[PDB]
Amino acid sequence: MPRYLGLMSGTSLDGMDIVLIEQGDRTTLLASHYLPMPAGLREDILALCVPGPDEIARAAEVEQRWVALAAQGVRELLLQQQMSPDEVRAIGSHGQTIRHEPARHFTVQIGNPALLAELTGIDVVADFRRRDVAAGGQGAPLVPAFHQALFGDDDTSRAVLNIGGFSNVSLLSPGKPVRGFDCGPGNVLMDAWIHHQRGEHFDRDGAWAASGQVNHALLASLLADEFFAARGPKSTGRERFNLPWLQEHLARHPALPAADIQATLLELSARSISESLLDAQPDCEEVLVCGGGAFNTALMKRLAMLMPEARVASTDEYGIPPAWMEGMAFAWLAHRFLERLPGNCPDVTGALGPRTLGALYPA
Amino acid sequence: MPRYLGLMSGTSLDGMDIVLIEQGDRTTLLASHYLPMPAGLREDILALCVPGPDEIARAAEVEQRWVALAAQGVRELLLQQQMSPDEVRAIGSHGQTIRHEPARHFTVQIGNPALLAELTGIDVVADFRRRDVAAGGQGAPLVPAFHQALFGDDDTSRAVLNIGGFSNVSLLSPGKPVRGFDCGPGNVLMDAWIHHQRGEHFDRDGAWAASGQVNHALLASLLADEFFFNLPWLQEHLARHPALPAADIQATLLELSARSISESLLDAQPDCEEVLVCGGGAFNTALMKRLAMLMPEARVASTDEYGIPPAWMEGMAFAWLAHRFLERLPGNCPDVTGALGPRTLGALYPA
Ligand SMILES: [Cl-]
Ligand SMILES: [Cl-]
Repeated sequence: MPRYLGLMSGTSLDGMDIVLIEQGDRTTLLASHYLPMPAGLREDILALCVPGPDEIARAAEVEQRWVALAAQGVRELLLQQQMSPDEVRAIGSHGQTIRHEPARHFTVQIGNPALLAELTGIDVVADFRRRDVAAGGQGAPLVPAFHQALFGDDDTSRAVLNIGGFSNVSLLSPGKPVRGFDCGPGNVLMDAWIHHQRGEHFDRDGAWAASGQVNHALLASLLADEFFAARGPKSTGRERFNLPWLQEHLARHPALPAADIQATLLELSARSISESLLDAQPDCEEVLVCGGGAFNTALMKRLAMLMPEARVASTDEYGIPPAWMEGMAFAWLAHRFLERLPGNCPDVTGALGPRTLGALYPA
Repeated sequence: MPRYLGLMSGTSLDGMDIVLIEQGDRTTLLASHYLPMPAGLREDILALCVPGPDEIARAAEVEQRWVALAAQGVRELLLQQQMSPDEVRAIGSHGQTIRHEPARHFTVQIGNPALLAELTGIDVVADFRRRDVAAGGQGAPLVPAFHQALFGDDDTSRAVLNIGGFSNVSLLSPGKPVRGFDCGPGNVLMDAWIHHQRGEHFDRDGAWAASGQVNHALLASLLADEFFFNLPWLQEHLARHPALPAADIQATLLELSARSISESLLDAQPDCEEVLVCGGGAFNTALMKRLAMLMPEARVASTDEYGIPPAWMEGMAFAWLAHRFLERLPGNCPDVTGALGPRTLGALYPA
């Protein structure tokens, strides 16, 4: 049964996930491996996420460093697992998104797959989003088909919910097509605030949020954002959720304590998920939570509250650690590419139809 | 007998070349197609070849336009030839280079291969240079292996010379492995000068050059470069000596290219019976005169004489490179590129 590596750096950017799966009758996780990303690499990536000078050269240099790190992680994992590269059929590389502009019909992942193949000695499948975009799609999210393969059940209406930077839900309804969409903010505003305020990369354990007090007025002005009304195919904020967007809202209201702002941001995520989810699937029996936000104890409470009809739990309860779900999916996408099975869900992305996603860079 | 399309921007960025080959026991050219490149697109590509603002967004939009054009040409060619896309195994896409810095270990060719796959319904193999550069190579030139496969001969010592911007040669000597290097400027300076002077893209048939007179003081100053190439570099050399007629500089520029070719080529392959010229410089009658004289003991002619039109050489090589990818055969000559060893070049974007 073939083995794959999945390689990603998400939108949180503290490091690189590497997973090893076996794709037999089902997808089995064999091993996991996390590397820290140097702070400099994280900032240089974030410096490419907004328009700037000399981007071609800058991106090429950044991408060399990102690939070097990935290959390093792959080497460490294989050695530690007593495995040779020849035991791995392919790497599925998510790359690093520096610009996602589906409305301008483009998405940009860097991560020089050719150099990744050179360094690793393993075939690499990368560049998964662009075929979806070329076919009129949003290029995202790409995890629903994997989610469906993992948790596709006729006996239960399930929502698979990834809380990364942004929140995306896969709606698995018995006797129906797979639906899904980015619900909006996950950790990203909470990351942005504690970063601006104190220089921390994220709010660990949602602790600083926990200390604060939700501001019902500010929350109402955030949830007032028209974005939430937008339905159907949607990816990574139809209103780019950022700190300039937040600060604009803050000034209008009275001066609030930072901790309260953090508590409000937490409630915003909880609320926007609940309502974007139940609106599309009121029948939801189970919410399977993955991504970093699955660790946020407070956030996980509020989801359970706001969705009383559904059982809300980490994917750990269904035998898949939440930290590794996205990487496992990119390993799976490498499999789908090699088998010429469709990677996208056209009803999720809004593409014209099913497509083979990715490109093969052979070792 | 698989069939492949080869795609690339043409000479002087005035259009796109598309070729259809059959890869049997040898490479056969079935058909050729040329599409003009809009002036906007040409200038927008050139505006990305130097560092500037908002490149990632600008490059995304330019490559959408470039891929739309390529696909338009593919469609035109296939209908005109009464062929289905299902008859073509793959497109080999050269893409469009906007930045080539092997010194900094990168090379950047745009051309959204997935969009091309989407629009043509044909598998695309692209991004040929990056694996060679990943392996410590220069990522160029990639045609030596093709030239060997095409015009390899046991009896004749050949030089296959491509005169694009720069003049790269493939030295085909019986019994020996293929060699290659850049002989200095091809059309790059001659295009740059008439562009600066008159806003023309190129000097057609080297007519303007042929109206002028060579300047020794300049020619010698130019040939004194330790390489033995751009507009500022030329104007620096111009400013030393006194005012000179534009046609004479253009004449001088033409001779610089001829001499650097003649001298470098004969230096590396003294026993050169035949020089097979291809690319845009092949149609520079004036330059082809001088080359014949400055290499008197060799037969100097375009690849037309040996069965393949000089215009389509490069496109045919990229179709060939799609073949090498799918067969998992090496596409580089690591002795020419400086790569660590043989590598399969490119990446497959399936329809
Ligand atoms: Cl995704
Ligand atoms: Cl080349």
